[PDB]
Amino acid sequence: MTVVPENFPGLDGVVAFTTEIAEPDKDGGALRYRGVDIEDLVSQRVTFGDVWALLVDGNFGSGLPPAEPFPLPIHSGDVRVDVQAGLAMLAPIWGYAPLLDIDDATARQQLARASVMALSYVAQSARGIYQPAVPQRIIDECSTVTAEFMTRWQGEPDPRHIEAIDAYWVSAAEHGMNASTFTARVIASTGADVAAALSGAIGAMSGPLHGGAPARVLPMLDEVERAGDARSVVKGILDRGEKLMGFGHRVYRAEDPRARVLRAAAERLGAPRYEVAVAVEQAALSELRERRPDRAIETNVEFWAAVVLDFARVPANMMPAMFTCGRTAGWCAHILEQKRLGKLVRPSAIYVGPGPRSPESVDGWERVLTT
Amino acid sequence: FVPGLDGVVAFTTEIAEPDKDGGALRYRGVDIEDLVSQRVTFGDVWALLVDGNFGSGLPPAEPFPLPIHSGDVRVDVQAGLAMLAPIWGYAPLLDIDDATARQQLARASVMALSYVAQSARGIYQPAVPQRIIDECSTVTAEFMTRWQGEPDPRHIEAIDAYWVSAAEHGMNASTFTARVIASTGADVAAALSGAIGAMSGPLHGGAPARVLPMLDEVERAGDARSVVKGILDRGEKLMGFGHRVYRAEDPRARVLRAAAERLGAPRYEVAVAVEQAALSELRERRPDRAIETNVEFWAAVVLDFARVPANMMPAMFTCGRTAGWCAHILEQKRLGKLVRPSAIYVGPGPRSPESVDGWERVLTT
Repeated sequence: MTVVPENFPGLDGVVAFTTEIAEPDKDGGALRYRGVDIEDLVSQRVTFGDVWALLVDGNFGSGLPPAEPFPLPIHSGDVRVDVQAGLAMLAPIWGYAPLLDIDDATARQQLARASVMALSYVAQSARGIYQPAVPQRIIDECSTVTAEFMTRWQGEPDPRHIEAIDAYWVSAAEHGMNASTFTARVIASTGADVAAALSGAIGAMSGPLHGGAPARVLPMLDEVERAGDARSVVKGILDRGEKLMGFGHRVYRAEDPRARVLRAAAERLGAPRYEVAVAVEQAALSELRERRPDRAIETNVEFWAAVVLDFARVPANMMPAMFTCGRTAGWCAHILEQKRLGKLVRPSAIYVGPGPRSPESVDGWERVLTT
Repeated sequence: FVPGLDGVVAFTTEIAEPDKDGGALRYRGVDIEDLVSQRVTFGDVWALLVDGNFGSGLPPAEPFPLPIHSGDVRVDVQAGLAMLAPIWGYAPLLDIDDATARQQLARASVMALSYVAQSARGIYQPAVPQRIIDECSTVTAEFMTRWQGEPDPRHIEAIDAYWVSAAEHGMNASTFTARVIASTGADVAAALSGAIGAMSGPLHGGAPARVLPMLDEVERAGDARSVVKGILDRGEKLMGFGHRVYRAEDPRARVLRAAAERLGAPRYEVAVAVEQAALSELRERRPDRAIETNVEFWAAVVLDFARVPANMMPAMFTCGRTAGWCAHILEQKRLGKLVRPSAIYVGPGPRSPESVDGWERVLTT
């Protein structure tokens, strides 16, 4: 009794795990997957299926396989809901046992099998029920998992658009301990099947406060494109008391490395929005830093994620699903690490509510009808 | 450093207090013994935990035939609840008010119970007509009528007593998962769906269906004392007994055992004999640690009394736990703080991609 807190809500700063998966070296200004810099993987054109194996296994040589033909069973109108409920439904039909009752090779195989199915579900969900499915023979001639995704969704995709997705998916594959990765590790720590953990991680990812979803910079980029001057549009947005999307406080020590590789991809692949995007980035950084010289302002990677995704004909409402597709690498790597660690994540809570009390001394007891 | 957040305090709740040292469980200060003794139905205990007071219990479920038929009752509700958001227009928690979130939690809760009853009834049987479900006066009787059509009134009191005892039990992994998702601002249907996922884990606690083979051995053997010896002699774990949770007896097992006797469960006497035989064995072979009966033992007897099969008991546990989940989700919204821990890198240092094992088997696009 008389339990009392002392200048203590949440787990901010509390270390819950140690990991060998990746290091978001924010003070050093670099992001590394198993010690491999994110800039060397994107610039040397390593496909997402191979980076998936690198994050999960710790080394190359066992990338993602082609997804088996499984037409999407859920058409809810929300791509997130379609993949969240769909992945949870894989366990009974595929005979997924709990994590406690399977070895590591089976869990790694079940994670790889579910990750490619999530990519297929997102491709089918975005194509919509108002379109006949892409034939399997056309999907089969694709050589990479990223090209398989674009073919299942678009049918005849531009190879430049496939190259753009590989740049984004790799750069968004894993970025430390967030709410969606924490949810995946907590569910997996109970010994549940890997399908339940990925399903719960998608639900946590849909939260607006999770962060990382591509920014709403397309309408602003539409104004500068036809108005001409980027400095006048950005200045007009701030002078009218509006918010600049895609720019704010710093995440890394300086420029975000994921933002540098996405901008480099937009230029290398010849994105029609690139020249306007650079002018908007230069004007936004200059105007925001000039107005508040004592505050750090950097370009969010969501700014260039929106440009790269829109270049690949990705609609704005589908961009959050594109983020979930890439994050399956980090979620799967963290689920396997939690399986080997083998300990339930269970925090505690201090009770500060009412003390012992009879039922009759509670508000609305007269409303209660006893059996 | 020790991983697992063991002992780390994450929140300060006013919902319920599992008094471990005192051996009591209270919902907003009200003992579960009084709620079960005075026959408070589950729909009212839901209101007590979520709102903090009686008055606005759970309403009858709207007609919504289950769209998911996966063969697992847990998967049917985990997927079913997540699909409620687009059809019902569930906005993110960040963009709705408190009274709307409370109604959204109450709406999805009675829908989760409706989904379990339909899933357990199975697709190979015609649905119970709505006019029969409309005859019930409590939510618990509504669940059994939609599931069994003509349920035994004693089985309704058994489920009603079990659901009250399992409604809330502090910061467990399933309740922690619901708060973590809700802290991101996601809709209440996604927080409940994720909580069911962490719920199906075997290392979460509450696996009552696993004790059934032991009770079946005693039925044909005749002497439970020698059967408990046989399980321990072969080296496998004894089901439903072991480590102490509260100071001594679990309050939920105390309530469930009393409910099994008063309602005249046919398998009560064998369960009491198995409980006596199992307690004396583990206390004799390991006399240096405190041994108590786990709640999953008497929870299985009570659930088996109400004709709940083995592959449905986990879904019955999520049904009652919706009260605790919704109460903590609503508390998490008012808190308005994103919960996330940190991790330390202990992996390899900066290296080139060509130095990684298997770079020869990678094709550059």
